[PDB]
Amino acid sequence: FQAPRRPGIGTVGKPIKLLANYFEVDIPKIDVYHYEVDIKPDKCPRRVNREVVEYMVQHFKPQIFGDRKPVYDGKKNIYTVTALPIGNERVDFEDRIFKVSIKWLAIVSWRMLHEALVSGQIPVPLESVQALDVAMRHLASMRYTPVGRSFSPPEGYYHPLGGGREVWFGFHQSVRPAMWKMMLNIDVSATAFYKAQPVIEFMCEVLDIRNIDEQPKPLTDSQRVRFTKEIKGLKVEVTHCGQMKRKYRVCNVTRRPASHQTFPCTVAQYFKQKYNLQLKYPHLPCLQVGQEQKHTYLPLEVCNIVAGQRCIKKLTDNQTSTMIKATARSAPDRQEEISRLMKNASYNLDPYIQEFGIKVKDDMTEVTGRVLPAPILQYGGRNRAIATPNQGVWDMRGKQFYNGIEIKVWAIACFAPQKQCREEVLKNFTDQLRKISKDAGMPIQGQPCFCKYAQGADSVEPMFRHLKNTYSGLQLIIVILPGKTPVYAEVKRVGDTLLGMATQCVQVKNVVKTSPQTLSNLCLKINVKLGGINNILVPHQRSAVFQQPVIFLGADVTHPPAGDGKKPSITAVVGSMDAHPSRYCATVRVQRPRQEIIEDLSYMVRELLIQFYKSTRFKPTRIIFYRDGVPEGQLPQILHYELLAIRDACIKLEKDYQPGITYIVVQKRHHTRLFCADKNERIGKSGNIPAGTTVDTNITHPFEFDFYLCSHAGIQGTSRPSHYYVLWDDNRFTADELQILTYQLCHTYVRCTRSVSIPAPAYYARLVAFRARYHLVDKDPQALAKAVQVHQDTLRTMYFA
RNA sequence: AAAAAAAA
Repeated sequence: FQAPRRPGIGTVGKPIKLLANYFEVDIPKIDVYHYEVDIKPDKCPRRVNREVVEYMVQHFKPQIFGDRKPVYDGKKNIYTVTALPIGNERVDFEDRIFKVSIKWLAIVSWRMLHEALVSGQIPVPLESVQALDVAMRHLASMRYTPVGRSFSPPEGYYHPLGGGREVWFGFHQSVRPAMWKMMLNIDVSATAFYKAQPVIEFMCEVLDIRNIDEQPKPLTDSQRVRFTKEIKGLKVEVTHCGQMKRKYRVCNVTRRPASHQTFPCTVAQYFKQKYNLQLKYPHLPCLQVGQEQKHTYLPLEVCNIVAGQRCIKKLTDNQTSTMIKATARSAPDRQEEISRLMKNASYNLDPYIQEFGIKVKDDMTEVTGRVLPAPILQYGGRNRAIATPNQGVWDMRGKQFYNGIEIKVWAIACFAPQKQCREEVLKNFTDQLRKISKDAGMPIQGQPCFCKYAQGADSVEPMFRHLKNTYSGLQLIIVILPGKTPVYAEVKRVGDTLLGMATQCVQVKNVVKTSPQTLSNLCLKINVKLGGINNILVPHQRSAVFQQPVIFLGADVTHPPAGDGKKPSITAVVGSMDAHPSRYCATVRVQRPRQEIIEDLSYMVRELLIQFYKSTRFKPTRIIFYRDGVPEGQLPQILHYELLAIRDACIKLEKDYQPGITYIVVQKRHHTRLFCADKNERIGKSGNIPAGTTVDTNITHPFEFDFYLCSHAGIQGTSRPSHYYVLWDDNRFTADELQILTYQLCHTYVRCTRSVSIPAPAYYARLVAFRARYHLVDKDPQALAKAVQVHQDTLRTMYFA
């Protein structure tokens, strides 16, 4: 129903000196008057609203405004430093004619805000916070071009991104609060837009078919679907009508040529009879806009693209790679650019801020974090062979697994053409796999019992059925995939839903180019696919909460992309099954699209508790939850619903059963970066902060429990720390204890020998959600649950890893 | 789809 308060400040670690991109802001403790402005029609854009409001202010001055400069957010609200003498009642004033109206609702004040920030007891007034945020943005909004919360200047785009896409630089601004002061958040950001060239070469570029004169066919008849799905949803800028601005979204496009295009006389004939103009390319198709009764047509040769449109659809791998390469940069360059932008902004010579009386600083804020110690890991075999991570990475050479799994029966399915793998590469592959496995842990034995070529994506089920029927005690199958065929999806579906056998996939390139690191990683995957154990945390160095049985949970919600068909959203929950947290299970299921609530939480938690009891013979006393992917400003309703669902699930299983519950939400999509103050303590070529640095003061909320943590070693660009925010606490933990527990849980990932960003439950929930998304891809609410349900023989293993 | 990080 509420949130806890901070039980002190942690005092374990080694001090560090950092810098954060927060600039202080001062307030004058006055009273500001709140007004409401509404203009019809309601479909007018924000730029036009601002223009008409400014015109009314400037040229209807003596009637209303006397020597006063208001601030307008953009949609409905305006503010003024002094009371407007128009009156307290709803007084309305007055294409080329617009109508406005005035109100007086909710006069706000700032002394209460200052008192709340100086003494952490009462919550911060969102009305005052929004007033300051609106007053701190007016000149930038008026001058620059606003794209969401970005302020990209109109000078300099460059960096073509491939097919009809570009990258625009800018910055992002916010007035997030802090302790004793308000602070301004500045950060460099980049986005993607559409280049504004004529549509003929736009299509030529997107199809890479510039040499089309050699093949003047009316249509390709193979990529027309993708061309239509690309062009659809964009606004045109035809200028043949005299800057008429036919801003009609192109819903439908025909494919017949202008020669065969008939409507009550073709486009060429109508254009001739109207303007006496000849069309150079008649064999091209035509664009259709408006209603069918209107039948307004547009030939492709006299059309353009409007500048200033965002992209929502998916991208391509090479486009993503080149975007990352273009916008990578590094920490010193980022710091220099941030400082240059802040010094160039010159917020102290602005008429509006001068009128209100706000003052802003010039230098970055100083913070003092600390570095937590790293744990140690226990291996098995002939000798213990403990491992000590160094700079977030350790190695496995010379050590054996904790619990090996001998392999006796296995098969191999080839696929791919015989040219790239015929007889020689496979022998070396098998021999090196056997040697590496014998060196490390599981001793693969014998010769493969099956090795055949099965080209064709429709010949998977009969082959797997024959293998299962013929070879008793099958234990593993190896698959080789040529490219990006749907064979991967078909194999996953067949081996998880229908039959229930373990499978492993690998590329041809890594088979014709062997490598010890690749082979070791593949063995790491295979060992836990079969049901073994890789390593466990050393029991001596561990938290004090493990003295009694506990269970760790996690959750995630995945939403459909763009605005395509109403495919269902997917939610998932995972939980541990061992005293040392090394094994997990998943209970994915679907729900109504576009909703940020898990509805079946009670059933999921009841099932997980039943499985935990069946596997451990005990009953959990504490529960730890790690929710991921919560939009800001929608937390209290989510907390209420889930906290009630968890308690109901606990109640229904057994009467008078009530364990403790801890609720934690993680956030990785924000705009806070921490840089290193000294030049003698930069780790790596990119000069990032070391791994395991936490900050808890001077940039965090006054009377709530939260912190920052960076638990991975950056390798490219600049790092991005994660923000944790507890909501409900019932086990009365402590700050250092909880931070150490999270840091230790970051080390349990099983697919690599490196520490990672967010905990293993969060990764596992995301992975099972993505696997379910692959499961749903086939080529009806009743059949969706059956499609997502996985086989009983594989419900118990870690098939997602 | 050997694996982590970096941009939306």
